[PDB]
Amino acid sequence: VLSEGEWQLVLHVWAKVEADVAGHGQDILIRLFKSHPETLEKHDRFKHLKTEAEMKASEDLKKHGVTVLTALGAILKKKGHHEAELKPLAQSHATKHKIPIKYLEFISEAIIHVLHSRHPGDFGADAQGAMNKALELFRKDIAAKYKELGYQG
Ligand code: HEM
Repeated sequence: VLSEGEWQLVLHVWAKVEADVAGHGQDILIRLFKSHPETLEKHDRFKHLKTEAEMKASEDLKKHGVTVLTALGAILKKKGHHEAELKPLAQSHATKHKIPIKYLEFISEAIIHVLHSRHPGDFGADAQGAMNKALELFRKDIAAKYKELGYQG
């Protein structure tokens, strides 16, 4: 459980993300694919993009980034009351895409990295700790939903 103050820090930095969702999404996906090349293999339409510039020029990848961050933002804004938002995400990611919790850790790292890179003045230690807790809660709850669906990833 996050404190009200922790949620406020999470949502404060998220408002900064929302000033350019597309750009944040590109940086996050690119960081993810570069830091953990195995994750790129899950995306048939992307794993052929060979360089960072190619990734940045891909409208498909940019649109996907906005899809991912929009879903995450919707979850974060519920401040933990996110069953209705999390369930469909668990369903597709457990049963169709097959994304282990370890990969969710990978993208969480990429999110923290990009948020710090772009907003250091609004993403100090306390804000990072709050965001870390929010993403930890997200991963914990989605892991339980994964198991309900029979997926042990
Ligand atoms: C913050 C964590 C994440 C959020 C909020 C998220 C959200 C989404 C959304 C909204 C979609 C489109 C609808 C759907 O299929 O559910 C999607 C599709 C997809 N995702 Fe995620 N995702 C996350 C983490 C990951 C990770 C780490 C990977 C592994 C590289 C991944 C692999 C995929 C794949 C392979 C598709 C299919 C779309 C297509 O076939 O073009 N996701 N995700």
